Amino acid sequence: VLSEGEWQLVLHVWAKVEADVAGHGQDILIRLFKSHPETLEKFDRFKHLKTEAEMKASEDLKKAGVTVLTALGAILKKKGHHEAELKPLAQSHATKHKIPIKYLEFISEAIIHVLHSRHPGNFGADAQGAMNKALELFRKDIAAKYKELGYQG
Ligand code: HEM
Repeated sequence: VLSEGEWQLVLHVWAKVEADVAGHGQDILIRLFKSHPETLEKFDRFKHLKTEAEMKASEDLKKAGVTVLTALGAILKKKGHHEAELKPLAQSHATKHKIPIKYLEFISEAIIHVLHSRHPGNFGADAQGAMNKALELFRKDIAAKYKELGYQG
């Protein structure tokens, strides 16, 4: 369970993301797909993209980035009270997309990498620790829902 002070470090860096969610989403998805190319195979719409240049030019990838960060933003703003937000996400990601918890770990690593690069003003050691705690809480609660839904993850 996070402290309020931990949540405030999460939400202070998220406010900087929100200056340009589309730009942050492009950097995070590109870092994910470069670090773990197997994750790109889950995306029928743009799994054909071969290069970072193609990824940066993809309007569909930019929309995916906005969607992921907006949904995660809504979850973080609940400060752990995210049961309602996680239900539909768990069901789609378990049953339709088939996203293992390992891949949620990979995108968490991508988010931390991009925030550390972009936001040294709001992403010092304490803030990164708070964000890791919030993302570990998210993955713990998703993993519990995957199990309820019948997915090994
Ligand atoms: C912070 C983690 C994540 C959040 C908040 C998130 C949220 C979403 C949302 C809101 C959607 C659209 C509605 C839906 O289908 O449920 C979506 C779609 C999807 N997500 Fe995620 N997601 C996350 C992580 C992942 C990861 C790591 C992958 C794959 C490696 C993944 C694969 C997909 C796919 C394949 C779609 C459908 C995209 C399409 O049809 O073009 N998601 N996700």
